[PDB]
Amino acid sequence: DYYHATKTTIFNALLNTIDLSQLAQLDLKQAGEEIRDIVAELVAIKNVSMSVAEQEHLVQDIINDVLGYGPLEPLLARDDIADIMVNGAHRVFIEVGGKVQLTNVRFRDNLQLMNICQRIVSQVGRRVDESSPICDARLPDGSRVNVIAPPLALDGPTLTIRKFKKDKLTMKNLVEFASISPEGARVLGVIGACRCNLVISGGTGSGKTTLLNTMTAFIDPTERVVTCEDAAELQLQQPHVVRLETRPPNLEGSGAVTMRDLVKNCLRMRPERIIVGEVRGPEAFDLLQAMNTGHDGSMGTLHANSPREAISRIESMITMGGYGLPSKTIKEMIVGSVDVIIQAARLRDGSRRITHITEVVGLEGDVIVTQDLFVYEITGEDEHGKVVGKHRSTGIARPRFWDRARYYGLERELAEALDAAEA
Amino acid sequence: DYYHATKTTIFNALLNTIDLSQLAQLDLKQAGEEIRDIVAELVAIKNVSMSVAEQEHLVQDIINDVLGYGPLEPLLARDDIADIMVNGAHRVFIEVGGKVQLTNVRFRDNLQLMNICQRIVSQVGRRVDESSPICDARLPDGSRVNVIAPPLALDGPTLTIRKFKKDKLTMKNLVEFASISPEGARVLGVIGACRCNLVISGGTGSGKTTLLNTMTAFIDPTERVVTCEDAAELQLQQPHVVRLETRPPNLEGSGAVTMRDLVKNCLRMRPERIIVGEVRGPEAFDLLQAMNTGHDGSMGTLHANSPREAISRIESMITMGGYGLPSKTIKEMIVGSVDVIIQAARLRDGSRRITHITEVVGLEGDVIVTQDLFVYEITGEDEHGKVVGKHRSTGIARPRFWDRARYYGLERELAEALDAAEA
Amino acid sequence: EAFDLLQAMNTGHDGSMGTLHANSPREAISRIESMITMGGYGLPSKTIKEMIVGSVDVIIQAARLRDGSRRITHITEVVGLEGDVIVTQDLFVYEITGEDEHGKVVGKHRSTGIARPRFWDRARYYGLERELAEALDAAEA
Repeated sequence: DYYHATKTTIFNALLNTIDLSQLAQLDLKQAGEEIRDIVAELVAIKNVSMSVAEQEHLVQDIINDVLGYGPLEPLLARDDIADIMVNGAHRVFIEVGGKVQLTNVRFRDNLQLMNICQRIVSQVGRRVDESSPICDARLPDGSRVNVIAPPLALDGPTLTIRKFKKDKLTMKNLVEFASISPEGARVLGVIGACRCNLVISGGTGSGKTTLLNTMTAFIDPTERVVTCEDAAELQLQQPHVVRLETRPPNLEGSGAVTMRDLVKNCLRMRPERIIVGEVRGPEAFDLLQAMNTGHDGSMGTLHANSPREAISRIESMITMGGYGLPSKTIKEMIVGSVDVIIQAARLRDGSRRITHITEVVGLEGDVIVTQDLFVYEITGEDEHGKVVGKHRSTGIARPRFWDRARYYGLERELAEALDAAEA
Repeated sequence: DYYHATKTTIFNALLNTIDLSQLAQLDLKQAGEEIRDIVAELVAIKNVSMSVAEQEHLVQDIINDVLGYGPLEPLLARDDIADIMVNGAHRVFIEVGGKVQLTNVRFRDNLQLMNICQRIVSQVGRRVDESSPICDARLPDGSRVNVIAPPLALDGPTLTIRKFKKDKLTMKNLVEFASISPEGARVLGVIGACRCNLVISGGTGSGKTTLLNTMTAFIDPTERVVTCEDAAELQLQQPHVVRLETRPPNLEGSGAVTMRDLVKNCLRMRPERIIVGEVRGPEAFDLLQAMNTGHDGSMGTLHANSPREAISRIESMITMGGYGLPSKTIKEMIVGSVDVIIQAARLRDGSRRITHITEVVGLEGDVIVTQDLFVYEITGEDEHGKVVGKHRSTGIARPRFWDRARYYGLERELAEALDAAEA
Repeated sequence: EAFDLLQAMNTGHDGSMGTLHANSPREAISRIESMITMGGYGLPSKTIKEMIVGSVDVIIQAARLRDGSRRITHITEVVGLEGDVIVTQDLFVYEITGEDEHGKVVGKHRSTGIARPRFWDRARYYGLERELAEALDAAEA
């Protein structure tokens, strides 16, 4: 009841005594203590229906106005809310238990919201205003903030926040959700630990990224990484990561940095796992060379259905590269670099499965000989509209990289998994 | 633990006495005197546990605050620090002889790191900002620096400085290091002493310049040599040498001396060999003229992965020159000029080898013909983790440049080396 | 922007929409391919068709009659990619019978009589399947 008018009076009185114009003076603690005392004194000096509880509340609200986020502080705190969505200064929604709901926490007006947004984003050296009404940011708490201003958004400043995620889609989620076998899971774990290159290919909707992220989660932390993504989608877990991104054409048809330049520049910064987001232009070439010159453990993605189609696509990309190499040298390079070409595909039942786990055995004539470590053999389709199969093995005694797995000190696990898969 | 707090206090005292807002006053020497004087006065009046050495360190820290590099200096001053990696404002890693770790040295604000990067690239007339967000450079002291800007790097600026090191390899030592087999060593000695227009290609981190120095160590003394470099790296061991270097554009971007102009002028100094430090632009054109109009022995290095890409890149550069030459003319010119291409590269396991020793044979329509004498054919990898190969020989009975070998009477030794290698 | 929109049709935002300028659903799909190629991402010409076959699930065509009136004409779907061409299974259509004594065009809204449309499986989730079956049956009668 008496919160609004009393808070307005406190704001006016404190501004008269010690306003924000004293910035750089009455440091955060100093201003907090002084404002608390001034509000306590004004509650009696001026008629204030705010009792002791309302007195502490007014002190807290003054702290918020001068310093804090105000109405978002509660929701930003609560642990049952993962995502917060503010549509104009009036309506705020929250994702509780995997579903959106409305809770009335209004802002004083649009100016307040458009100031809170800047105070939020600038915490990591950004700023959003009427000369750049878009903003996105990532924070130390694993969160991600996205802000749009009133020049575009009609309703009013629109904010979206996704707070900490901790249970990233680790392998066990893939396993138990009927998309990969256990022994295959251990084989993948070893393929990732042994810094053996890999390339991921999946039909439309196969979800290349999710898989690539699950794989990156394997790298040993001591290995410096450089992820040259197209849009900031990968969410790595290591301490040593280094992000990047491209830039599209400007209004004058210039000022663009295509991913080729980024992949070229990543060579300098002494990396040890040049991860990529997607391979469409000639960048393939550069990436492959990076795989060969002593960066054992890179990754990547591309669009193709069956692994052999993936190899053909890579060769087509390089040919589009405009370098004119013979059709044999390119194949030799691919056979020398790539070590596993995982697969991912979406089946008619709407699920998502890892159909193949293919290697690159070698070069023979004009055919790059490959062998498979696992495959997805369907058995039938159920009444509920599903497609069900099984992950079949091939009892292979030794892959091409067995020596490497012997080196990095995880030799047994590979054979244990491959042999026990027959169980 | 008094270092940080005392330093903050002394910085505040200096700012109150002489603040950075007084720019254009208290200049280089005036500052070097007044800052030290105020520091001594504060240390005398203001009890600081810092000693005379610590007092000098604090004085230098304030000097850095004024016009310095930021906290990089205490790192750079060391010798065990072989690499400095920034990755944003909040982290600085280092490698110390085989191991790598994090350090408890940090920056204050992305403004500090960004300004330090802009300054250190202004040392060699380079500027990195929101218009050209990428900058690679080599500082005069010898070490290499790379920097990426906020628009791409999502974590603010990212900067890497690689410690300088010296190789000075020799052809008699390369054989022990297993780079080139002794038969190859004799063949290359003949190829270098016989004034053969060659081009030493190389891939990322391959280490061309060492090879180029090792090769030029074969030149006969009296020959008047002329280089054209950008960093003053080489170390020629001949009495009659003339050295050179380009002068990048001034702060206003005017009066620049591009390697092209250096070459076009070296054409008039009566040189016998025009060595070049590297090939980046249309200067190749001029160099090719030097390769053709009676300056036999000109060398040079360009960044290419395999010879049949190096040729295409040379053609692309010449076309980019904007001369309007039809492509076929460019191919004719290259076929006429170049004589040998030595493609060196770094294999996966980190070693350095010489993979190709090729000779341009001629032109047949729209395809250039090459007759690789050697190829470092990969055989396998040992159990200890290092690859294994062998320098196979195609064993051409008489290479193209045989005539030259005759004119200098060295042909017999080349024939012996071929016979040994042919088997 | 069509490409980006297709991403939304793909990465679990099922329910996107859009509007574009065309006359014949095949012409509409050709226009979409042209738009995606405009971006210059370098995609081949078959992957674009794969993307458009895996993304879209209805292509409604509405038109203006020659006479000066508007009618809804096609409720075509997308069935798949057979080789290098896209296929359709137009559910409903509107056929121009002729003219009246005044001159206005006349016609009938007809259902080709397909039994289980492609999106039927999806409609199974939301318990609409019975309603769709009933409507198609009444049309077929």
